Amino acid sequence: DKATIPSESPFAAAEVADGAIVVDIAKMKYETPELHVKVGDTVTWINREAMPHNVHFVAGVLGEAALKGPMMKKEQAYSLTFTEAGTYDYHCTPHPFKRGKVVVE
Ligand SMILES: [Zn+2]
Ligand SMILES: [Zn+2]
Repeated sequence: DKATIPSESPFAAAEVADGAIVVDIAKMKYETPELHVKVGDTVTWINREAMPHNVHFVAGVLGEAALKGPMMKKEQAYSLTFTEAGTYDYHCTPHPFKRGKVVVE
């Protein structure tokens, strides 16, 4: 598997480290729809809207099974640590037309 999960459930945005790699979730888009990180980096998504959103990697992308992230409320965060190089597309489960990617290099 190509990513590990530091926290199975969403956590408070106030707990995200200074300097962290962050993708804000907005209504109309993940604010960084194509993010490049280094192998071993942790990416943190933070929901900035009241509408719940998540991140969802379909089966085959981070491994054999899908990785459907938990639904995040406003000012909640969720992190993934990417352990192999590759390009990993994801989307928001309830709003599947909103999509992003992480390029790990
Ligand atoms: Zn790059
Ligand atoms: Zn959404």
